[PDB]
Amino acid sequence: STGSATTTPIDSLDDAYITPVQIGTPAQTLNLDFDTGSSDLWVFSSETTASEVDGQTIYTPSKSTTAKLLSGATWSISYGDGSSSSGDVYTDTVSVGGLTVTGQAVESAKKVSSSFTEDSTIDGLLGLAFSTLNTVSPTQQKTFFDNAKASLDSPVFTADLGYHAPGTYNFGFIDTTAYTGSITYTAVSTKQGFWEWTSTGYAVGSGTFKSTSIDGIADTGTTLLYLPATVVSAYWAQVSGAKSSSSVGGYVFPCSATLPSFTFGVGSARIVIPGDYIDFGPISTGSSSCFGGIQSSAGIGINIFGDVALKAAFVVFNGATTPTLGFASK
Repeated sequence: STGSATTTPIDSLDDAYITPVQIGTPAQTLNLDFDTGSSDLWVFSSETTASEVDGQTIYTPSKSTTAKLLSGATWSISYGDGSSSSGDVYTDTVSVGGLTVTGQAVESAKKVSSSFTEDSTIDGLLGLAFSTLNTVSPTQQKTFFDNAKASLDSPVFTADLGYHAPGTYNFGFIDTTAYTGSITYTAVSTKQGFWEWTSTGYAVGSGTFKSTSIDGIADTGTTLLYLPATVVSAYWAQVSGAKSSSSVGGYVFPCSATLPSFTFGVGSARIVIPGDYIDFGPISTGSSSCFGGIQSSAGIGINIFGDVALKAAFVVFNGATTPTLGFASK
């Protein structure tokens, strides 16, 4: 089997992407944030505290003839950005782009933190990291991809995120028309439960490539690109007027600037992030200070190849017995 679904930016900055997902019988379609940095599939629901729902579409398990309460199971997740959610668990039929999994754990939110309430466009998350990170207790549950894997034509999914445009998540096949050149594969460590790999270096604009190992994770659920302070300082030093602002929370730059590209290495291959992709717009409405899309990881503990980086590539998440990541230009 295969599946293919369009993913759409939630706003004009590509802050996140939503993909329609069919849950239950008859189908309830919710727009979920596909997240290669976590491993829970959770949804706003008829159980979510009413004051914490503000425009999201909810899953109502009582209206699904295939929903079953997973007795005794609870979940609670805290994400790297300080947001969180928790609740109980149903199993139900979940379909993405024509690919159907029966008995998928659907984690129903009883509580969500403010940033989720404030994002009316995101009805939940669909985790695509390794199932070892799933938070369901006392019996950890499998991700949608893990459940679908055996049925797929090939045990892979691909992320083709658009710049200010829709893109595609495919399951079970590699669309050879969706990228240019060849796909370069690189080793993955699953020891932390993430799609963790090592970039071979970077360049700023037309500058020379610096060969240096940069360990980080491919995280579709993170908006920006978070890299070591040395790398980030070298990037922003090429933008007149750019500075790190403690009050704003990162590097900012004059909105009148033209940003240089940023290149990252994948083995001997190179992925070029155009400068435009690094512009996240005014820090507040009407400001001439703009927020940068490349930021320091120094306070995180891990480097994060978020959407800024991933949207410049066609990315293969290869879930073979020894997982690997593939990157192609497009």
